[PDB]
Amino acid sequence: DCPQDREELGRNTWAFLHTLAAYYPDMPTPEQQQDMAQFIHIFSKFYPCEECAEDIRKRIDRSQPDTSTRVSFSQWLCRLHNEVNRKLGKPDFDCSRVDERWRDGWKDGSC
Amino acid sequence: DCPQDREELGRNTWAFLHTLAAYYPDMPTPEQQQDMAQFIHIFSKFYPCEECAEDIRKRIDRSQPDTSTRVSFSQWLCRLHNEVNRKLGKPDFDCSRVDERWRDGWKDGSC
Ligand SMILES: Cc1cc2nc3c(=O)[nH]c(=O)nc-3n(C[C@H](O)[C@H](O)[C@H](O)COP(=O)(O)OP(=O)(O)OC[C@H]3O[C@@H](n4cnc5c(N)ncnc54)[C@H](O)[C@@H]3O)c2cc1C
Ligand SMILES: Cc1cc2nc3c(=O)[nH]c(=O)nc-3n(C[C@H](O)[C@H](O)[C@H](O)COP(=O)(O)OP(=O)(O)OC[C@H]3O[C@@H](n4cnc5c(N)ncnc54)[C@H](O)[C@@H]3O)c2cc1C
Ligand SMILES: [Cl-]
Ligand SMILES: [Cl-]
Ligand SMILES: [Cl-]
Ligand SMILES: [Cl-]
Ligand SMILES: [Cl-]
Ligand SMILES: [Cl-]
Ligand SMILES: [Cl-]
Repeated sequence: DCPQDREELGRNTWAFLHTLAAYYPDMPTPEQQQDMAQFIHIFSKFYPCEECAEDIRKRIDRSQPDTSTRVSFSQWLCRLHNEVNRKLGKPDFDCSRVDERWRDGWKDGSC
Repeated sequence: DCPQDREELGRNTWAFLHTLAAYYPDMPTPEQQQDMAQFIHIFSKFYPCEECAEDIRKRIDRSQPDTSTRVSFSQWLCRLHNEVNRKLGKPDFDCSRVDERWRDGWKDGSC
């Protein structure tokens, strides 16, 4: 029950974000497409990451969040997460398995 | 390595939000204040737990977040979380310990 260090807050935040995207509507209205985009932009301005190698502010303004659909948003967030993985020497996550991981459970039934 | 259940998603999101508030500026600009207000508003529309989001939307529309300062916002978020605690039968968190819990660590160097 101590303050989150970078690693712990990261783990909290990916879990929240990927779950957010997993339950985002398959067919979002324009207003929802715009709320989610805006949400991700505001997130980029406030996420605590002092002296982080990933400049997420700049990253979110260059490769803008694609909030057209659940799968678009899901895949965009997965690519973002993989950019952070690369800088940190963590292996690439296979983005095609994003639903198994965060919504449905691995096909092997272990969830 | 499996999808978040309601309890897991919850633990991660609070950690993320209290930490977000803990690193919010002491004297934020009018634009930061408005951004954070909007962030929370959109959050309440999209939080993946359906029952949970309808619940917090109605609590947030009742008392909008005070994003005036790190203190106001952190405390506001503490009070919001204590409402969910009460509904769920969990103990009250002493909001005077919030800075210690999510920012500075316990005054006794326990962290
Ligand atoms: C926006 C953001 C920026 C960050 N920037 C930095 C930084 O610059 N420097 C730094 O040191 N730390 C940064 N962090 C924290 C860091 O990314 C990790 O969270 C932390 O290092 C813990 O790593 P981990 O090995 O526990 O797994 P995490 O990266 O936290 O991943 C947790 C789980 O998500 C799943 N996962 C992994 N990759 C993907 C993917 N591509 N798509 C979907 N699911 C995936 C895996 O199952 C993994 O176990 C950042 C975190 C966030 C949210
Ligand atoms: C916005 C939101 C709405 C939710 N709505 C529901 C719902 O309607 N129904 C439901 O069943 N679950 C809901 N949840 C999930 C639920 O609140 C808990 O997260 C979950 O039950 C796990 O609780 P926990 O005992 O592990 O501790 P959590 O409540 O998840 O808290 C995690 C840690 O935060 C610290 N903490 C506790 N209270 C405070 C506080 N008030 N201020 C600062 N720090 C604190 C404590 O150290 C605690 O160990 C919601 C979660 C969120 C984020
Ligand atoms: Cl509009
Ligand atoms: Cl809107
Ligand atoms: Cl922005
Ligand atoms: Cl901006
Ligand atoms: Cl910006
Ligand atoms: Cl911008
Ligand atoms: Cl977890």
